[PDB]
Amino acid sequence: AFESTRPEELTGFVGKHLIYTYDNGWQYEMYVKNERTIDYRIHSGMVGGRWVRDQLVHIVRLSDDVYKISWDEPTGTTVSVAVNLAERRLHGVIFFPQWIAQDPKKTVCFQNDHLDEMRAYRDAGPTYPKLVIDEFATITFMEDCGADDETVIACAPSELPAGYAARR
Amino acid sequence: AFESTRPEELTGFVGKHLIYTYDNGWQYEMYVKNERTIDYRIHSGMVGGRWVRDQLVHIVRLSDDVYKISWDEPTGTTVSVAVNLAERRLHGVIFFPQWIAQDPKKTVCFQNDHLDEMRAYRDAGPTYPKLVIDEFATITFMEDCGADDETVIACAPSELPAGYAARRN
Repeated sequence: AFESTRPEELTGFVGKHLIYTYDNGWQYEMYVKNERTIDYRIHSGMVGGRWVRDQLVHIVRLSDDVYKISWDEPTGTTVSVAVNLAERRLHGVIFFPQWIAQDPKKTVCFQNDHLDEMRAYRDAGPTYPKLVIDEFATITFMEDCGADDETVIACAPSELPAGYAARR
Repeated sequence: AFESTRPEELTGFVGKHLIYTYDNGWQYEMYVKNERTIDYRIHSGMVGGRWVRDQLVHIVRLSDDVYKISWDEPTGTTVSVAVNLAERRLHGVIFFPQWIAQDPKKTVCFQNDHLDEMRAYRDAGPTYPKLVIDEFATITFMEDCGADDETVIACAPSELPAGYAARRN
């Protein structure tokens, strides 16, 4: 299932830590913690406040500058993000189950402490139709944190020093 | 909902007609019929024989050479493909509902005439866990057909001329 994960091709991407704003104004943050894991933190928008550690992902190199990260969430949401490092442009597609569209705050938590809850909501549904969000984003801040730094994304967006998400 | 669709960014991509084989051996064919539509045709693998016309998609430029196409299916499957035109490689992530993993032939049809059926199977489930296929592919044949050519994908894969899907460039 992770056959396509090729660490040797990902050395320019693993370790990246990006803050970005989608064209709809939602502000997101992702840390590429290793070849198969991300942490992420949502700052604003429909699910602002939600954050997630140790999400297993599929990370591939598309070109020298472009990388893709795709994953399935315990809520039922599926995601594929691409990043163009050179252009500092991200694109995401997010397929939300209908239950999230109807009541998105249900997912606004530190997910890792609410896994059973998320699975229950997922299982109760409804699932369909999906709310599909497909948007470009500007990468406003990007840094290289190296792999397996557990401090990059370790608290809620409300617990960060002033101006954190507004940098660059 | 199609705000990300930017025709000026897609002029090198619209009209492309690709035949490709995933690293697991499954052979797929896609036609980028316009800025928001594909037709596709599966030749082999878990759902070989399936074909689809007029699938609404989100097509975006990632670079000069790399484009992305993403979409939701009436089966519950969600898809995102990226094509690297220069390297003649494709990458797909496909998130199949569990019901498809268990009985994939249920989806082998001209889907456009079986929308209610696909949605029924989708609604009955199971949905979870998803069977996630994340795989590279080699693009074996690529040509420019221009937009809105209704003849490119207009029959089942069984009805094509003998070596059609094996042609290369």
